[PDB]
Amino acid sequence: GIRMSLKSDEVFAKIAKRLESIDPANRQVEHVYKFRITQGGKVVKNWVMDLKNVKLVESDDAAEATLTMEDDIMFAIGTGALPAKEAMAQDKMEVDGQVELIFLLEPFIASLK
Ligand SMILES: CCCCCCCCCCCCCCCC(=O)O
Repeated sequence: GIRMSLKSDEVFAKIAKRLESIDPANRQVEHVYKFRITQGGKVVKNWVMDLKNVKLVESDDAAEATLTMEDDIMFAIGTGALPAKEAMAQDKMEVDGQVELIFLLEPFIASLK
């Protein structure tokens, strides 16, 4: 447990698993998103989910939409307990870039196992 553990790491492992089952013949969301996870206000980890090339990696690259939120918030949204729009209304999540692209991911949350 020497490497910082975050509840949200679990969600990212599930997202990478979900990527394994994409239907190449019927793509639905082809955008690049970045998630900046904070803890105690500081930035602890960055992930880039590239849906154009189909990859999810811990990296600090640029993206079409960037979502910044605390680890607990990412966990809550990713497990389907907190709706994204409510997180935004309560100031628990910040988004830069082409904001509307994030809404395209909502109907896929339920597919995470
Ligand atoms: C609004 C915040 C969403 C955060 C959690 C995202 C979880 C959804 C991840 C789903 C990726 C699967 C996408 C399939 C795309 C496709 O077939 O083209």
